[PDB]
Amino acid sequence: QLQARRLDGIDYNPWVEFVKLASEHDVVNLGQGFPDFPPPDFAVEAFQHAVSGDFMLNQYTKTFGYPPLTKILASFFGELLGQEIDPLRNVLVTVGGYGALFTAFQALVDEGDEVIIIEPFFDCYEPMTMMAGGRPVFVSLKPGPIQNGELGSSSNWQLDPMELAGKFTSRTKALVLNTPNNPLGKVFSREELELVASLCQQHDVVCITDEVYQWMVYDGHQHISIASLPGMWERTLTIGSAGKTFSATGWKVGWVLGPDHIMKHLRTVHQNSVFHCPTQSQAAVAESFEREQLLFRQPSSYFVQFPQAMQRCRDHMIRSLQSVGLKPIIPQGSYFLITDISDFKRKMPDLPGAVDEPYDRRFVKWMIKNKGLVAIPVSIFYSVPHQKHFDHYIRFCFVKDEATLQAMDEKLRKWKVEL
Amino acid sequence: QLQARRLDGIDYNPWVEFVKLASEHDVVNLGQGFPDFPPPDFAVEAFQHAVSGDFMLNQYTKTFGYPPLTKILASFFGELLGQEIDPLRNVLVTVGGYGALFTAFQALVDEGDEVIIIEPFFDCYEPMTMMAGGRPVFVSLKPGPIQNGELGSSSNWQLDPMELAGKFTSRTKALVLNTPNNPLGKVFSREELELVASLCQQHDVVCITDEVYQWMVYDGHQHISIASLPGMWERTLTIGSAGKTFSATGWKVGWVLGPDHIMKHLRTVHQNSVFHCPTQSQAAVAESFEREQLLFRQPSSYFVQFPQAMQRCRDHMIRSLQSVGLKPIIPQGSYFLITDISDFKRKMPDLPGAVDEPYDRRFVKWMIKNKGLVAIPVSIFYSVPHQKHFDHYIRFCFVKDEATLQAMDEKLRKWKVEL
Ligand code: NA
Ligand code: NA
Repeated sequence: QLQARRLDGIDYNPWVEFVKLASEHDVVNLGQGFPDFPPPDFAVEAFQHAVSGDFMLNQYTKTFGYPPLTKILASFFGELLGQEIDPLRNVLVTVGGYGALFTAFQALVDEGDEVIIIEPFFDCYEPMTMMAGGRPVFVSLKPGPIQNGELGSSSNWQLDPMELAGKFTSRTKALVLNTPNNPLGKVFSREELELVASLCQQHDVVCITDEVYQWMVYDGHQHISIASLPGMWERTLTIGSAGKTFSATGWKVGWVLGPDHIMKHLRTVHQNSVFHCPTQSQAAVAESFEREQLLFRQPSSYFVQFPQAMQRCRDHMIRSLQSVGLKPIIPQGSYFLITDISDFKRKMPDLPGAVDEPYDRRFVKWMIKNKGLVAIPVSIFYSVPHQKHFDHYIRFCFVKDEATLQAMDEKLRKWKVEL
Repeated sequence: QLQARRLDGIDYNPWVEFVKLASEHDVVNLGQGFPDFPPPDFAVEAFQHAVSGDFMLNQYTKTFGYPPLTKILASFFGELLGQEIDPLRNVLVTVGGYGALFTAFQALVDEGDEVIIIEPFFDCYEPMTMMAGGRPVFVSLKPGPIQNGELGSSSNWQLDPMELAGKFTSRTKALVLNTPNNPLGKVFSREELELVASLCQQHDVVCITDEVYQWMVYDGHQHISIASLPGMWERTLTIGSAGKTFSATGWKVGWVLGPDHIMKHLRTVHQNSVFHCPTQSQAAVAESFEREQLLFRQPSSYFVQFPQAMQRCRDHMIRSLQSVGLKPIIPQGSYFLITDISDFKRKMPDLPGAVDEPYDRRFVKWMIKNKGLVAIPVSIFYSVPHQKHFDHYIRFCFVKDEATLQAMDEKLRKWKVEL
């Protein structure tokens, strides 16, 4: 056998199919989880400055991060977390949030360790756990009671304390928390975070917290970082993404924040994998954060203006999608919302697909080809045994240009005529 | 323990210490393996174009590579290798040559596998083998016996056919070939590559070939790619680095080329680690290769001009270092040359240092503090059992500005005439 056993069961990449199909039809692409408009001017200018400035920025920088970037991350997130952060010992710059996650799993997860993952989960958590020899253990958010004709809210998908507690064992190494959650758009409450924190402390478990959508919060909901809770800094790794912060997903710069006794192991993985991150994008991200720190909580800041603008896009999409009978679940954060397609499953059950194929995957293919709209089937964010049960949601991304939302409405109006 | 056992024995990073000591003294830094002058204008301009062009270049590109980049890599290297290369199946863009190496080890090396490593080796090959559960197996190039009438050549460092053959077993998974070699600067001959090819075919072993210094060849010596030899494409992974190609080490873009039946496993690692490489640097690299393809073999091409310029730098450094009794080994390629310090070990045997600290490490510290010149001790490129024997070489980098070479000569003047 040529390949390593660590690759068992993790070769299938659903994203390649999704991207391929969308490219082959006339569509409004609401499946792409990135903006189709420019990043803010200050961010693009920052990168332009980095590639036209000091010529030595074309050469290697320091292994654990470009010092101006680790300095501003430590200062800014130190303030946000109520934590003294040492840029040398508590910050690691990585190749995006993906690279940060990978670094954490490869540092901490070992053969036989259990890792608690919360469904619906960003799909890589499962195969990253597996490649590190871990055993994924799933806890499932419970969709709230659908009442009195109103739309569901992500806030009401519950993390049951008894279910969660039952998942912790002596083999648990880590719990992966993603808030705001992709795909659901749930913003975890202080009470929910206190529940997770209490169990992590009880069982001596590390919390890997993926906070890439930190700034994308709506309706007055506040992002709370679990590392800011009492006793949690010493057992938490906090992950962010410049791409999701500054609407520049192609920059692929991320970071991990955490205490030295954990971070030293991530540094070991880093120096034995990529060694350096690119210099100039790090300089761009540092300049961008400096801009936002100076304007923090002011009306002209991107972190104030941008979520307000995207909240309007969310509301537009929520209203529009109902015109064809899709039932949105209102998100409190992230780039995304999901819609229940149960009415379609009930009335239109017989879509072509493979024998075991979840309805949502079949429905998305039908929607792309026939209605000209792309979404992502939510079953990809579930463990395989649960996919047959959570097969009736699809994920839309509303972080789109005005023109794209208008184009969406053109497709929806056509669909409504033939309902 | 908290951390995964895959990290055992790979946490010590010599480079962090090297940077530290140099930063504390007034030095000419010939330890840094990167240019201290700008990349060529066309390369810097290409990056400027990528960050000021199509705004959608700020967002994600395709998982396995920015298509214009994979297209030109497949075209350009397909012609050099005498191989039809499909961009989608045979090319993977990675986070530098480092990331490419890491991806290869994680795809192919498993618990118990052996990996043959040729000393002196780029230092990461050993811990990357270890982190993947492999057992490193070392074969040493044997230094040419030198007559002090004329300087040794890296070409005289021999790969003994019997010694190499004896390293192969049923457990050998891969052999790592680095040519041109860092730190020695050896450019492997056709005969040497035919020896490696014969054994890899006989034993059904994969050759991981690190060709980052491909363009840095001197004195009429030709880079030969082992994947071009009969029957080798089907068992070789060929690695390159944009940083080493365009003198832009901080760009951190690299690639692997190989047959689909091996590459599919590298894609599995990639999609479960970083998922995307940054978009804009990939675009810059593609444009830079387009420029060099158009000017292939022409006087104005970087691949013609740059190695000629650096050969002059090499010759300057070879002459200069002899003034103080260092004995250079003339390299045929790479950024580097090594000097034998055996005369210093003879005359000055008792340098301060830790227990069992190899002489070369002690000598470099002495030279930094007293003479203001940085080199890298070559013992870091040897397995621990062999460091006792190979303790009398240090590595210099001659890919430096003319002002830096002038500053080197000032230090050498002081060394000779002062104190
Ligand atoms: Na425990
Ligand atoms: Na064999």
